[PDB]
Amino acid sequence: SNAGRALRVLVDMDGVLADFEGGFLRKFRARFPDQPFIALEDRRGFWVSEQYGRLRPGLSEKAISIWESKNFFFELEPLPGAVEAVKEMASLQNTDVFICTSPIKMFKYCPYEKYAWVEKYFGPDFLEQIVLTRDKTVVSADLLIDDRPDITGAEPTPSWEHVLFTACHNQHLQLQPPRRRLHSWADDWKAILDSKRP
Amino acid sequence: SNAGRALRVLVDMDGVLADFEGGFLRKFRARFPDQPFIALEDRRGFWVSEQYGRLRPGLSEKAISIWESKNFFFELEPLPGAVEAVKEMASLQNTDVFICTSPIKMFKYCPYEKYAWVEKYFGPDFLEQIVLTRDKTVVSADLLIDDRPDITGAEPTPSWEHVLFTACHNQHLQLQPPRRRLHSWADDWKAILDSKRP
Ligand SMILES: O=c1[nH]c(=O)n([C@H]2C[C@H]3O[C@](c4ccccc4)(P(=O)(O)O)OC[C@H]3O2)cc1CSCP(=O)(O)O
Ligand SMILES: O=c1[nH]c(=O)n([C@H]2C[C@H]3O[C@](c4ccccc4)(P(=O)(O)O)OC[C@H]3O2)cc1CSCP(=O)(O)O
Ligand SMILES: [Mg+2]
Ligand SMILES: [Mg+2]
Repeated sequence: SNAGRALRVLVDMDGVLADFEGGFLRKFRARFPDQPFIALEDRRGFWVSEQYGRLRPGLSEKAISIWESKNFFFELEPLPGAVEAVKEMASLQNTDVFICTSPIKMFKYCPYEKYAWVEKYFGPDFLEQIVLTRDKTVVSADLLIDDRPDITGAEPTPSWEHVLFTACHNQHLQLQPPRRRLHSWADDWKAILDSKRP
Repeated sequence: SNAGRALRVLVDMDGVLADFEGGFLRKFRARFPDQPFIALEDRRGFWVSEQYGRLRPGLSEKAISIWESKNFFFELEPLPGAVEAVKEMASLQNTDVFICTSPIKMFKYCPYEKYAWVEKYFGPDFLEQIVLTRDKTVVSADLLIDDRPDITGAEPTPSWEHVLFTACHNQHLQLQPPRRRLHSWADDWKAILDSKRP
């Protein structure tokens, strides 16, 4: 809830609120049943298409066709606990929450579907909290909760502390102290927020 | 062009790059030919529907229906000089340009059409520069060029200097020193940028 200055938290959409990896695998197997695939536990590296490309020639292009398809983003399921956690977080005194998400380059469906997904799970009033950007470094905040290990852009010294949200692709990564993780929404996100408050 | 830290400039879309006011009036007159309208020179106040609502009962709702319609955003014409200026600006050494735009609440068409409009006038590579947000105060930069007089949000002390881009609705407004204007894209935008450089 708005403040003074409230603590400001940026929450990533794909891989944090919306299950991109699981949605991808389900749709990939359904469309391409005779192709090999990567079980979620075996995912390595941020870029799904790069791992698929090494598995068999042509699979990178087939992987791409999944996320470029209509309804891919809209039909993603929420991660367990994500809706409940972010609704609670937004309701806290002196706490402003933004959903900070990078859309894919193919813009026909993705931006629209991300607004529609937020309306669906968080309601109309949460639409005011959406920031779409390919550069999260130019968005100022106290915290950024995001599954991508390397978050870079035009601002060499972002104001936020990046808290790494665990995903299968990043789960084995050793981080440089004092970088830290949110292991899932069942993990103690309120302690992380409280650590940044005056 | 990217840097160190480049000077960072946020450029508004509606009323700065895209002619929202002219597009609105043209489509309003075409759809509602028997209703009274507001000539552009006579526009007062940021909110078009508020002025229309005072003109005749029911006109606020008719005005709204124009911007909620398919192709409203996509078919906006660029302001004179806007495309040329922003292409030149983005090409300058040590200068990063973002298009920082607030979409309307009705999300069916507007976000998509804004990406499509940028692709059309600036090309595919400029899509990486789009930031969609209802709160521009949480976007950090040196400058924000925007026709709205009152730009507020979660951050009480934005990093940018807001340069007021002239529109008929704001042209008579006296600003509190040291606030300043860009009167049109024919005006000396490079001098304003240079004033913020080290
Ligand atoms: O975790 C991911 N895993 C993944 O495999 N992809 C695919 C889709 C498509 O996205 C991009 C992408 C790159 C940067 C930002 C967003 C998407 P594309 O738009 O095609 O360039 O990258 C190649 C592809 O890779 C994309 C993501 C990023 S989701 C956005 P955020 O959570 O970082 O906000
Ligand atoms: O200059 C304007 N003149 C104008 O009459 N309108 C209408 C459309 C619709 O937009 C909103 C609007 C409010 C804030 C931000 C963006 C749009 P709505 O989405 O319906 O709440 O406000 C009421 C309506 O008023 C909207 C604008 C803002 S364009 C966005 P930016 O240039 O500030 O980024
Ligand atoms: Mg992510
Ligand atoms: Mg504007």
